[PDB]
Amino acid sequence: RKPKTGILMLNMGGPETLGDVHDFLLRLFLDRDLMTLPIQNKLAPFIAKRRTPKIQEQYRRIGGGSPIKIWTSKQGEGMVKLLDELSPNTAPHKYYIGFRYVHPLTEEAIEEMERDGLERAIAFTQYPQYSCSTTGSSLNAIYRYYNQVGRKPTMKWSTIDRWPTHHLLIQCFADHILKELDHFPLEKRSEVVILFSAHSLPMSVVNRGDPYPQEVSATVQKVMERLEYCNPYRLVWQSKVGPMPWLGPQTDESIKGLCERGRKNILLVPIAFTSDHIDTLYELDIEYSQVLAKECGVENIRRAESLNGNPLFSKALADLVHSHIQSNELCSKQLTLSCPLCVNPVCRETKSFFTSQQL
Amino acid sequence: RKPKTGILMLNMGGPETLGDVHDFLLRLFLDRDLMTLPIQNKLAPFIAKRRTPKIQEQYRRIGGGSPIKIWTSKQGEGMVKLLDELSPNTAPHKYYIGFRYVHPLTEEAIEEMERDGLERAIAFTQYPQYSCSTTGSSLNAIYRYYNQVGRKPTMKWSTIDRWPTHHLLIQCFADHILKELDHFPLEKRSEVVILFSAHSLPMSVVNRGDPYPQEVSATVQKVMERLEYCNPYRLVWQSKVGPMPWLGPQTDESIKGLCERGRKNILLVPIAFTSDHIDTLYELDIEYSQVLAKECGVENIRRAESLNGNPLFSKALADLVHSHIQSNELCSKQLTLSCPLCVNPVCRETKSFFTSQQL
Ligand SMILES: C=CC1=C(C)c2cc3[nH]c(cc4nc(cc5[nH]c(cc1n2)c(C)c5C=C)C(C)=C4CCC(=O)O)c(CCC(=O)O)c3C
Ligand SMILES: C[C@H](CCC(=O)O)[C@H]1CC[C@H]2[C@@H]3[C@H](O)C[C@@H]4C[C@H](O)CC[C@]4(C)[C@H]3C[C@H](O)[C@]12C
Ligand SMILES: C[C@H](CCC(=O)O)[C@H]1CC[C@H]2[C@@H]3[C@H](O)C[C@@H]4C[C@H](O)CC[C@]4(C)[C@H]3C[C@H](O)[C@]12C
Ligand SMILES: C[C@H](CCC(=O)O)[C@H]1CC[C@H]2[C@@H]3[C@H](O)C[C@@H]4C[C@H](O)CC[C@]4(C)[C@H]3C[C@H](O)[C@]12C
Ligand code: FES
Ligand code: FES
Repeated sequence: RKPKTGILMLNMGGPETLGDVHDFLLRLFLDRDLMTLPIQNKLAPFIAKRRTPKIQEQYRRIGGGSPIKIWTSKQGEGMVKLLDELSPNTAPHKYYIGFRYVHPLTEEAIEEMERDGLERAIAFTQYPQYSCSTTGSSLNAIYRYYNQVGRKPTMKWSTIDRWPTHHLLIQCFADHILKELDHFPLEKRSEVVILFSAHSLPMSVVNRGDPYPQEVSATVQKVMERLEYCNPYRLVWQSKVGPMPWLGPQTDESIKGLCERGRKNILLVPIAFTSDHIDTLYELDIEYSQVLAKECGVENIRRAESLNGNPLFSKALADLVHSHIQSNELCSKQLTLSCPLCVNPVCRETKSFFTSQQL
Repeated sequence: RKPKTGILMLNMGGPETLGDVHDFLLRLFLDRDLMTLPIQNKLAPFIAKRRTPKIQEQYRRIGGGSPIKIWTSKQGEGMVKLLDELSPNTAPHKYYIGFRYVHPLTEEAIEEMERDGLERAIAFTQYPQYSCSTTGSSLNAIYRYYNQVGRKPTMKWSTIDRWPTHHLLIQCFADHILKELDHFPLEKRSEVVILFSAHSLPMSVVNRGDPYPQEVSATVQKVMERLEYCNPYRLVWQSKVGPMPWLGPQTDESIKGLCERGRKNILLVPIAFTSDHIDTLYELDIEYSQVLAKECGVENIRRAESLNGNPLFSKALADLVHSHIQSNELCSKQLTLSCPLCVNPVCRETKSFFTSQQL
């Protein structure tokens, strides 16, 4: 039976093989929204050519590529299974992957959705916490696709642009934290200090009103409440690159710091993303828990499992979508407010594309 | 009946009159908890004599000095009435005011509590969101005192060192917001944008590990939940001074930004303090809502009323203590963890002072 309701799962994406590395850097650097380069159409391809080795090396050290497609899919399948059962008048459901910077590209997936002749399309970001650099960008990609192509959308669109405190999302996190706690030696369970590590931002983006830091902060608190404050915590930020100021403290600096001060049992909890990817498999597990931790005198260091294939995250996804359909919401109230200091003419356009949709 | 339990309400303070402005600044600049100035004992007396006229002129602009004590007092009487009826086991309850930089000073308050022969002393911060510049500084004073004085405490000690999301505190902010939304023209209510405005911290404090941003953000979220996201929002930060980098967006920049983008209806909600003080009556109500937004084209800017005399906030305060007392805790789990990049030797000592009280 032909697909009625499409769910576009948005994520930035990662290179699947080492061969996909160059074209991933290229799209990243060609993007005027993300970075502003002099002679951008000449520099981007050369900067990418030069950075490819450094980055292949990173995927090399985790086994040759990203797994976000495998997990994103596995999540998709469970979601659809559930929804067709939760919501028959909107069945059958299909999921589509819209990676921002690798195949299948956002623009490629939208192309398929229209082709399948769906009635309703739901843009569903896989970042629980909104940032203009992530979700903002995927949403812009959609507006741009229909502007680019110069035709109207043949489906009734909407978005779940954020959901940083979803009750089941909160649960999956708590369960993974708890069960990982049970893996620390009993004589240190109480001593365990928790570091919620989220992808950092450049200060210039923060200072502009990006809604991310407040939302990631919102999530941490909700999880800690469910844990009944069983251990102390901190929210720290990973992934700074280059000399400019970014939001702190730095996940690494914070690891070293605590070690120097005798807090040698650190559990790392990846709160800003739902699946494994480079930020956990290389940055946290290798460059931090392996080396760093070795040269700082660490005792135990562990990393709560990413949600990945946990069936409860499946439920979370179906629940969100289901409720979103039950509410007739077109986008969060939050999306209707662009960052107070936003330059970038397109943000308004996108916000209008979503609030203006038919029905 | 002599007092049994003593409730030390901690807060930074503000000059009660134009004449108190000098000593207030002199005491801020002498704090090794906040300012590392060369030859500090000589610099601060100068840097005060110098800044004093600027600061006086501000208080003038708001009637003549700080309302902090008037509100702290009242809030305190209400809390005690209720406590005596909620927890009669703790016998008569007395409230003491410990301001950090004006009389009655924490030091003075501790003397008075001592020579009252209380059985129990509670260090209650009047800052729901913990920062090492606010609550920490108050707590360091409690320790520093009993250490300098050579004696040891003659009464059981403990702290409610934080409470960013206490449900009655949430009810109060939401209640004032709703009330303030009824003062906008009907036709503009849904178009009202909310800015929660918290006193900012310098980036170096944020980057060092400070709890504040994550907690403030927690509060914002709970408050917006209760309001069921009726209007869009951002969390923004006020009161930057000097040339160094601070956590933004600056609140002023945000007002002016929203305004330039045609979001010309704004409701300021001070979310990190529980009374009027200089930051609201001058900064927000006068430099921002009067001078600034007038020359920017603003249609309506209001400010949610500070918690002040709200009887329900009194209940909140009593509610926090009754629970603190019944649960027997000495402090939060969060206090038992210092900033990962903390460089201040007293933070260890102060934590110990609380984690290790008898009973
Ligand atoms: C390290 C982090 C912080 C530093 C270094 C800090 C420094 C200051 N705080 C001041 C005043 C103040 N700070 C105040 C509440 C806070 N202050 C806070 C965080 C900081 N405040 C937080 C968090 C607050 C509560 C939310 C208030 C209410 C005043 C009143 C100052 C005045 O003019 O009376 C002044 C006056 C300086 C001047 O010359 O104008 C300085 C320098
Ligand atoms: C670090 C990297 C150069 C890689 C290398 O020399 O190995 C450069 C090239 C493009 C840069 C990015 C772009 O300048 C855009 C961003 C602008 C912000 O103010 C800094 C971070 C920001 C996200 C940059 C981070 C980093 O410096 C990048 C990624
Ligand atoms: C891959 C490259 C690092 C190159 C280097 O270390 O030399 C980095 C530098 C800035 C990065 C970007 C910034 O972190 C901003 C975005 C943050 C998201 O978590 C991923 C996509 C996101 C768009 C990043 C893509 C990619 O990881 C970039 C472009
Ligand atoms: C600008 C003013 C001095 C002006 C004068 O001498 O007349 C100075 C005096 C003490 C300063 C503070 C001290 O330098 C200590 C802090 C150091 C941080 O890097 C910035 C905030 C910080 C809290 C400063 C803010 C601001 O620059 C202050 C308030
Ligand atoms: S940059 Fe955030 S809305 Fe445009
Ligand atoms: S500065 Fe935060 S604990 Fe010392």
